[PDB]
Amino acid sequence: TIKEMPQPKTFGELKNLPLLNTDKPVQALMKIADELGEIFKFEAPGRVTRYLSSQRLIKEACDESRFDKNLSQALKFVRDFAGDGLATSWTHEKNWKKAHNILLPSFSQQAMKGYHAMMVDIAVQLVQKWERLNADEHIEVPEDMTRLTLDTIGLCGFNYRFNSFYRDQPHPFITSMVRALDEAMNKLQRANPDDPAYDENKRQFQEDIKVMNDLVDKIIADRKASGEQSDDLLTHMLNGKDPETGEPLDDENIRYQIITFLIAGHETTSGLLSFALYFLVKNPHVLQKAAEEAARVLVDPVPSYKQVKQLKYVGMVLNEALRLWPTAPAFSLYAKEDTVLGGEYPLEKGDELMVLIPQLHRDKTIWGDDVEEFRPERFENPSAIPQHAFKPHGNGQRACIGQQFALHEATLVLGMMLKHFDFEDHTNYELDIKETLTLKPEGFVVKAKSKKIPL
Ligand code: HEM
Ligand SMILES: CCCCCCCN1CCC[C@H]1C(=O)N[C@@H](Cc1ccccc1)C(=O)O
Ligand SMILES: C=Cc1ccccc1
Repeated sequence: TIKEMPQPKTFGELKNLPLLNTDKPVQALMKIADELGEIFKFEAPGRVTRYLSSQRLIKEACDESRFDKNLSQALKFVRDFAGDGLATSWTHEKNWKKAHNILLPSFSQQAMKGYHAMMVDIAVQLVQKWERLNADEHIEVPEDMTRLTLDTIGLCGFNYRFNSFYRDQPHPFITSMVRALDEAMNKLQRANPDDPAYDENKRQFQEDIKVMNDLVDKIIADRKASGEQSDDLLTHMLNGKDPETGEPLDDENIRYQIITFLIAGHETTSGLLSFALYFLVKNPHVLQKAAEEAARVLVDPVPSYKQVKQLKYVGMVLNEALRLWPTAPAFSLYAKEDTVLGGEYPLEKGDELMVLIPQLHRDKTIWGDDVEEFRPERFENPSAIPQHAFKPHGNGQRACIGQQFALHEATLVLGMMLKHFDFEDHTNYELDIKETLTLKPEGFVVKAKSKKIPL
């Protein structure tokens, strides 16, 4: 029952590459998936991949005995500054399992209890900023969520204060990082990357990489000269030993991990919080239910770890926002051996796949006809959700190591936001999703009305 899969329109020797010549390539691929279905072929000079959109096929792709994590072109470009850190290493590179073993304890339950107080420090700065706005001033939502999540990973992970709420402009790190991600995304469609027309892009790219590395230098220097006894993510990077190889990380890999966690440890969580607030102001009945939980649970001026664990509806709100707009919107796989996908599509060893997460999460055979509605109650019973229907944090041993960190931070912050303020979609904002490999609303603004509850 071998089928021929469809393929979108081609451009001669450039094949499908010009389809990525847009500022919103993930959304363009979603529209292709709408037209072509659960699987389509995508070619560029020297490369072939297959985009999967249905739970029927993705549940097979998630079989770790058949498929391993592949570096997409995007991740290969990110590797120019993230090296063999956790997110851009191959599973078979020594430093992947070594760093995985060393850093997994930094995301245990006991570790999260240790980060909690510093998460509250940054969250309180967010609430105070909003309490201090004048009448009819508004909130720039993705901007302030990025201030929050960057400061949180800096303080919790490295005992470094980016002090983002003391800046009306982004931190230099953010400006360079966004420019590196922009360059990586735009480079995806470049047929002749070594054409001298891109000499300035290459120079600017190196300049943005040096800005990020300079900050890494300061974080490392401050810790090794510090007189304070820290037990955080950087402590494990500098001192943990891998049980398997017995070795600690070396200096080069440590630098790559710091870059990796500063980027991956804040950018997608700021997108999640932005999308969650968007869906809440567009669905006031859901906001009210979440606000009722926040008022009932957060009975102290400062939230505790145990109280955040009881914000169960807030957690469902966050999962439903990750269903509709997963902020790391794709991951890539390669076949470990010859195999047949769905009884219909034969693959050879080494053949690549792309998992298109926002389209997976719109599979009507899984979620029903109301798939575009925001309904957190979908997540009331994980046993009622078929396997591999919901993949916002990737798959298997290569799934997101920071998932618990992100969800604890986002649940804490969204809970405090709903405890302390009413929110108004005063512009009737039309959703506009900016792409930087990752996904985030652009131009989303709201007004907050203080409930005048002291901190
Ligand atoms: C809602 C927020 C987040 C989302 C949606 C998210 C999503 C993902 C996804 C989909 C992957 C797999 C990528 C692939 O297969 O190519 C991943 C990997 C990873 N993420 Fe996240 N992430 C989030 C927050 C974080 C945070 C806060 C950190 C750090 C504290 C983090 C650290 C990592 C690391 C290091 C990896 C690579 C793991 C490995 O392969 O060993 N993420 N994330
Ligand atoms: C870092 C957070 C998530 C990163 C995932 C990046 C996910 N891409 C972000 C933009 C589009 C999307 C994607 O489909 N990319 C492919 C593009 C590609 C396919 C075939 C040939 C050439 C290039 C890739 O990078 O290989
Ligand atoms: C998981 C890897 C990653 C890469 C770039 C931005 C955010 C996350």
